[PDB]
Amino acid sequence: TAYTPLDVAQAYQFPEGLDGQGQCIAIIELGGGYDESLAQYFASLGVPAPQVVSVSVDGASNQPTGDPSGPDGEVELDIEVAGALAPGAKFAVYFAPNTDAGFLDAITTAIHDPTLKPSVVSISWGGPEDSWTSAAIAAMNRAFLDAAALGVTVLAAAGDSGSTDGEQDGLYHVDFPAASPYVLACGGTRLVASGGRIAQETVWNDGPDGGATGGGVSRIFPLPAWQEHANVPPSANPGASSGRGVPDLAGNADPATGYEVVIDGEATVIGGTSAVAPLFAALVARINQKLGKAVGYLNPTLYQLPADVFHDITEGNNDIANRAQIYQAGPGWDPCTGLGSPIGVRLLQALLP
Ligand SMILES: [Ca+2]
Repeated sequence: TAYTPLDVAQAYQFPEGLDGQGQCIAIIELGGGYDESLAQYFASLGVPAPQVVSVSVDGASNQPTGDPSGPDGEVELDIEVAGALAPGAKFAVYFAPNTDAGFLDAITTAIHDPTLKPSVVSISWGGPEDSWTSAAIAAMNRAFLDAAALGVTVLAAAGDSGSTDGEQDGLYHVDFPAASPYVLACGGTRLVASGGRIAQETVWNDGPDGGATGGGVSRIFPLPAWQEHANVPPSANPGASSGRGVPDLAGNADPATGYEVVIDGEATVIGGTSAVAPLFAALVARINQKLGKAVGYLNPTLYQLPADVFHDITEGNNDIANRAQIYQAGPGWDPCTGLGSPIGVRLLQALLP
């Protein structure tokens, strides 16, 4: 199976009549490029190609490498998914070197950008939280904090290597920046839909060889107040305390039921949690447009909303390391899919004045 991004937005009942006009979505990139074949693809979808402007950071810039398996794959997937679904939005793509500094610097640049003022920041890059310097973590978090104060929604993909996050030391790890309490962490599912109805939605897990959604409990960031009613367990690692549970929301990421994109001029099908942050970023822009105001930092509200605002995933696990089924999805918040997939019209309604 394959879907267009529009197929997936209908399953998730995105609000109609809204295309993100008046909103600017920042997308962070740590490599590659795109070619402005993007218009071609949006044409093929029957939607207008939005305005896309690239921004140089720390000397880096829009430079496609030709390899659909390199960063170009991340960049164009990111732009195609949010752009297809928020085509009235303006797209600001910040290119920075793939490092500690560049990543921080691209995020700080976007958030504070006085020309383009994105109201949403989508991120599809990261690494095990335990892999980041102390200083990069703190800096990254204060950047997110600054985003919340400016009414900017920051969304991050939770990872494509299951509960172990590609670390082969035998322990469970969560990815950063999705582990930041100030980020909307986006995990992944396997979606079977049609007629705009969800027939089946389960944890994305294609074992060691095909990826799984990241998800779990942070051993660096404390359980936030607003997560206290979400039955987050302690980290499964020995001795581990209470910590921020990852993720908050989840959506179609299984490449087996993936997104029809064009990458480096080739038609192909792709998944990963990489696509879910751009997906919900478009959701949030349509909502800001309807409301006339940026919703900014959403995690405290989301965990206070009625549960029926979300489609709950309750089956499956994100373990690709062993047979212990860590972690398992369940009724309500769980460490594979968080609150579940958002029901667009219901999320907008809950937030209307
Ligand atoms: Ca659940």
